Amino acid sequence: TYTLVWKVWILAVTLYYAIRIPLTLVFPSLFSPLLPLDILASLALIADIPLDSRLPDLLAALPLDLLVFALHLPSPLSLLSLVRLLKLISVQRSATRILSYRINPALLRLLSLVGFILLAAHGIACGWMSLQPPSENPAGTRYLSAFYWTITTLTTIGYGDITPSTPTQTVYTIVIELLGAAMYGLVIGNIASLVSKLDAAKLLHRERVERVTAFLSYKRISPELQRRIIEYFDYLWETRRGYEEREVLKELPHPLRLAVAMEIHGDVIEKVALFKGAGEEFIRDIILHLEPVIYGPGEYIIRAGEMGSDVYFINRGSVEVLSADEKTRYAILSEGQFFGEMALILRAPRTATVRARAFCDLYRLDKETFDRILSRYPEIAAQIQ
Amino acid sequence: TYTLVWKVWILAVTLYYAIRIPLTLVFPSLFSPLLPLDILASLALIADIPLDSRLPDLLAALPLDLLVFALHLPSPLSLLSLVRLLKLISVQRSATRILSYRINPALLRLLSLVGFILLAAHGIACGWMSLQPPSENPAGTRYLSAFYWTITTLTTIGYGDITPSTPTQTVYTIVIELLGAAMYGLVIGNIASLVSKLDAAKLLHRERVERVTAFLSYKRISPELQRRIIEYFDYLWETRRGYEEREVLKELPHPLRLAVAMEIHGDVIEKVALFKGAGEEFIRDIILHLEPVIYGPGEYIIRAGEMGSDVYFINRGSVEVLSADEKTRYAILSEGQFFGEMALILRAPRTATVRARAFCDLYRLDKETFDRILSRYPEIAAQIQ
Amino acid sequence: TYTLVWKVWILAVTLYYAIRIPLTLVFPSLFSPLLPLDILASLALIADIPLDSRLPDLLAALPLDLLVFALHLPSPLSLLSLVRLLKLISVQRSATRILSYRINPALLRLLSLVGFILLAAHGIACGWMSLQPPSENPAGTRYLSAFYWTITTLTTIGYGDITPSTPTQTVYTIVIELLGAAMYGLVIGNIASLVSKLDAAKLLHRERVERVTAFLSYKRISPELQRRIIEYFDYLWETRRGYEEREVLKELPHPLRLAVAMEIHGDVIEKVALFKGAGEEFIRDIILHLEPVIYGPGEYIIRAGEMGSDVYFINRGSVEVLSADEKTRYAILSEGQFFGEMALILRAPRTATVRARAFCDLYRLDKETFDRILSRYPEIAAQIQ
Amino acid sequence: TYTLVWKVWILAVTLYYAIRIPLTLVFPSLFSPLLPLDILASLALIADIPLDSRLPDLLAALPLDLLVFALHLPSPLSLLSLVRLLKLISVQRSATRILSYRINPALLRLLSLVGFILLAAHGIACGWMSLQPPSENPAGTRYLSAFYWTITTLTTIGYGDITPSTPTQTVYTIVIELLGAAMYGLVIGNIASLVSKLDAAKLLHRERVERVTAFLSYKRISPELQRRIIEYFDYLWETRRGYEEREVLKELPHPLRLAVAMEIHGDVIEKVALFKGAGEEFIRDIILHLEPVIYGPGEYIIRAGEMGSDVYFINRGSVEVLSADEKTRYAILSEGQFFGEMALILRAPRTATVRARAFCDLYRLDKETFDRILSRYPEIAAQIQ
Repeated sequence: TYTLVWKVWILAVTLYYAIRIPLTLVFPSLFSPLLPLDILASLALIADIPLDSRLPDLLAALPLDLLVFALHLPSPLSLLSLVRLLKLISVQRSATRILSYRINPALLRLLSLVGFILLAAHGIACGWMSLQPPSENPAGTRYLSAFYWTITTLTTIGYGDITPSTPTQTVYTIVIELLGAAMYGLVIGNIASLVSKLDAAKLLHRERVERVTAFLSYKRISPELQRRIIEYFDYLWETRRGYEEREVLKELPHPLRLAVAMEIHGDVIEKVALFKGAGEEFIRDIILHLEPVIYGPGEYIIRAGEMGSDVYFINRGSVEVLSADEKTRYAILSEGQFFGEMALILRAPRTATVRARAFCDLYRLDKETFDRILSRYPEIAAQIQ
Repeated sequence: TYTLVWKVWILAVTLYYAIRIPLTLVFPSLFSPLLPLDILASLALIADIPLDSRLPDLLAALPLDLLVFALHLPSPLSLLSLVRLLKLISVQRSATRILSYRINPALLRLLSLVGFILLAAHGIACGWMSLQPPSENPAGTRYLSAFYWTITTLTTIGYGDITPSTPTQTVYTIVIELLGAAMYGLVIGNIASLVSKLDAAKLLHRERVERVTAFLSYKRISPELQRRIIEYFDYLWETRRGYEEREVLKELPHPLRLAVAMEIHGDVIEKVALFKGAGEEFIRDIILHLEPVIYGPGEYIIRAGEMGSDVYFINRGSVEVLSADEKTRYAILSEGQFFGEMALILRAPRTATVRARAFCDLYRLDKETFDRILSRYPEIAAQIQ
Repeated sequence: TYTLVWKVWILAVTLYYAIRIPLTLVFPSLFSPLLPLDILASLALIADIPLDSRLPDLLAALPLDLLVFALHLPSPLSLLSLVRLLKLISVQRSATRILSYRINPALLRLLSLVGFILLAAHGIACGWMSLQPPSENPAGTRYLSAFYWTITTLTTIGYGDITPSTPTQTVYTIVIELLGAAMYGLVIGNIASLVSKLDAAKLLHRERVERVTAFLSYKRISPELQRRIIEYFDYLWETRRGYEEREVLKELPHPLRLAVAMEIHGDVIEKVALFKGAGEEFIRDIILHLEPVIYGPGEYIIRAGEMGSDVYFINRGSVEVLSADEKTRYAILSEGQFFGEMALILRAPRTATVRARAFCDLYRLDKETFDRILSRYPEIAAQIQ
Repeated sequence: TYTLVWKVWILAVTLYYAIRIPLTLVFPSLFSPLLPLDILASLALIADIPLDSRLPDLLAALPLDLLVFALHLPSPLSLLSLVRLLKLISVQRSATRILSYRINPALLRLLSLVGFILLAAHGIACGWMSLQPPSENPAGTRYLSAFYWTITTLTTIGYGDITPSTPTQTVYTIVIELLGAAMYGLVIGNIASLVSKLDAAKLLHRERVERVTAFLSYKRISPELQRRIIEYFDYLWETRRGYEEREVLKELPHPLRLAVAMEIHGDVIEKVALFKGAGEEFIRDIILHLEPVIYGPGEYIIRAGEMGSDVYFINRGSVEVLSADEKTRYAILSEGQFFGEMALILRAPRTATVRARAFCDLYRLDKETFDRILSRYPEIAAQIQ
């Protein structure tokens, strides 16, 4: 955190140079009661790289001012003292990586781009004020006029209240018209890309659901089941934000996928009265094999007397347990609990009727994987007997 | 439907405030013969949330006007009485969800965005009329001039007939030039996204078919078969709008996929003289196993004397039945009917020649799935004997 | 082809109305020596639909002019005689389908959109000329001025040389500023979509290859093999335009896929001295089982003395045949010919060394499919013995 | 490299014509002390095609000037001497292919498009200067004014300081307004496509990882494992730039995939004390079967006493070797080395505990492939005994 404070100090240093250097090139009446901050900030820029694509620090290192002021270089040649301002590309690419995951990275790119567009419109406005006719005017009313002019130019508005006069003004205006049109086109392109990728789980997710509403409106379905389907999609949004568990953690390797599934279902694979005291690898295998299913409120998951193969573990929702006639209530289950256990070791029919109560988010276990990783574990085969 | 009328009442209330508040900030000669609608609408905004991301109703609740009018707050400080207008973000996000599936959701987003762009251009025009030089002018000719100015600014047109005069006008014009350029760029980006996703089944579908026309034009094929292929693609558009049945209902879970297939093929799985009186689960299994195939008009589906494995159920088109010499016509089948039934229980060759008549949309049944879910059903094994 | 001439006649009729109706609404001095073409074109529009989403022909049918001219309807009410011009939407959707595959359909959409944008800018310019102050001016210099104005407006340029004067001009200018901004945004969105999907096999294909050049540049590979790989990608472009045979004809049904593969490899499955005299279905099965492989110039496909399983059929390139010591040349094969035939019936090792000569595009046959569809064909088992 | 110098000479020749021909059409006072470069450059254009979609060289070949100057052709008919400038399309499509892989091809398309947009804005400006009123003005102040005008037009800015005057100027301005709007829309579309495809491995890769951060932020995971996962994604970026080895070289054919894998893992498949002296084909088979796995720093790959099946070859990272009690350190392995060798020939349990040390990038070998291609190699079965 002392290099985070160092990055903050370096950003303040390069900001100071970005605000000062074009202001003392236009106004050479400055820089004289402000050289000490030039010395301190230059030492900061030359001492940052030991505490950290290479020529920005080297070009920022050399004293490109003080030469203008001791040798009185003319107007088109003094301007190379802005070479220190190439360092801002390096500080940009560093600040775009030092804090790239506390917040969204696209909002980071948009704020860095808006910063660069204002800070280059500043330099272009500074160039315009440099090649202006000399006249008495407050350097504020000449910042407001230069900035007003270069926004009239950058925003493709065009009042025409201030126009080029000399040919070398007309050439400077032509060239900054091309760069202004390029930069403003870049601004429109980056904003349309930043707002194109601004909603991802809710956009694609919505599209998916939508792809199913204009269809279920195509089949002319009754509105009760269609609203129930829509409330299903509302549930899976308002629980996992549209994302599928097995397609988020399919872009991971096997050890990392194992660690993520154990961390996600840690006190879940422990919710059970069944996997406690089991082996560590066994738990991983189980997780590497947990399958989620979702029952809406009131759905029949299991009817007592069916064939039945697989065991069910409740994770999030509730459920109720009914007898074979679905008249006598055995119990009512909730998250963390489990049913279908009398189907794995035995080819018996269902012993209780299982109606959903709310949306469930419940895990199921297939028979082949369970009896494969149960034959080799004796202690859970006794935990289940 | 009394909360749909409540949402309509709340939208009318927030619209009234959105039209009134900036009109009484600019013209303080109003609000005096119109306070009663302020009281009624404020009670509506403070009583809506009990009949329903939280600070909009709280900021809308407090009397931010009446303070301007009793204490005569100055021009840059009275303007905080527009804080009630942050409620419109909440009403926007509520009205974008209460009626999101009667119509397309993208047309909904486009209408909400156009509404927000006009209603913010209204506020910016109101700000311009606020910081204008005071002069005698009808408040209509000052709405037409303020709205004409702020559309000249928002539409990057730029006549230059009305320009800033004071420096604080030039700063206000600069800042609303940046916001106008941002909002107009946002308008172009959202319109290009709304018309990019405006045609989906006909765009992607067309592309797919196209990907096959520039290819079949690449192989230099005769036009008769290529037109027949194109009329095939015309048929599958003009029947199911390009969508594949099994990739629309593959984004559903198993119980929902079962319910949708039973609802789609309900009086289809009943069209048969074969699945009536069958089991409920059996029907589901059958559906969970129905496979669609499409024969164009005149195609040979079955020639009598072939080997033959699988049974065919007609769903939509017609077909004709010919004898083994394809000389003596047995019958002619239509939708709902079926052929190939003398191939599942027996390894006999075809008993009739089956020529298509129109485009068919016909269902077929593989042998392994059929004999697997037929061995365990005795009554359909007698229905088929 | 007499309905193609009818569509051409109808397009000429609706074009004539689209050029005439707004020209006689602005200039009522016309229409009097030109009623006969109105009668003929109206009969054409009312007789087209018998030789062919329904209300365009009905609204085009009724005499909405002649009422303006006999009853002298005022300026805001006469304008409903433009209702005939809604027919152009129907003619657009008909002409966008009658010739949708002689040329690309996207170039068709772009030309129809540019046509609609000019033809609506014509109507808006006509509206501007309608609500102009009456003054003496040639109707050409008033078309050039109205069209110049409405392009200055539609192209977000904004000279400001002609501006609204009356309030009802300012409202008309405001409303056509909103529509002009909407239409010009639509133009930018459709052009960016038309040029986004303009290159498909060469864009995606290039990307695929590229995804392999920045990688093979990542592994720091020697340039000879990388250039050979790139010339491989150049070959598969400059032969089949990037498209994979089995992913173009995987979006087809089985009978259509069989017909396309037989048509593609017709005198290919006949190139052989092996499938001639074979069964018709057998040929289809063979095709339904032909597998393409591509050997670059000089590659070793088979070395004599290897194990060898599968037979190879040359389709496009050349190859050479060497002895087991790769010293004595047996022969040299070309397209249409075949090797590896002494590996299917027998588990013998290679009998000749097969070096590629150019890029090959050669077909191979696996052993299980070949011996499965060879056991049931006796005549080819003798053709191969 | 003498045809690379020939392409450079031809580009210089066609550039000279592209700068000269519209300059001598506007100013006919030129061309007289500059005919020799016309003769030399015309000979270069007519002699290029022997040292190299056909009509550009033929249209460039004929003397379309000298006719203007000997017969004094009038203003709308002399202009066909610009027909030589169609050759630039051929030189464009040639220069877009002669150096398409030293640098990115998209940067090439962007530079060619910017070149074509400036070089056509030059011709349109030349047309404007052609149809101007004749007046005394330096041909520089008339290039700055014509170029300033045609950028005011091309950039949708619109000062309105110079406007059409005659009707044939208004028609020329209208037509170049349509082309300017089309070209500027094309510029915005190509820039948004060039910056849309500008980041591919880092964009898609980032998205993939992101698709896993907003999810692992969804499961509310502890930050230590999530940061470790993120540093995993940082490692696989900062090693292979996001690309998967087996999906880069899956778009290759089998001989090319074999050559690339042997070139990538050449002194890798030789790093081993195991595949040296093995067969050439065997090595290829091994490579055609090498599988990469990645262990983070500190992960347990193998615990001594586990079952164990497969052998591991270290490629990049480090690892350490521990005894069965994980108390006594056997050794510590690094890249190029290998473990798990006492699991292939034997069904013994692990003999040493293998903890990762850094991120590994290590290769593993499954048992079935290894014992399949080991049964048929006797010498490596002795190298491993």
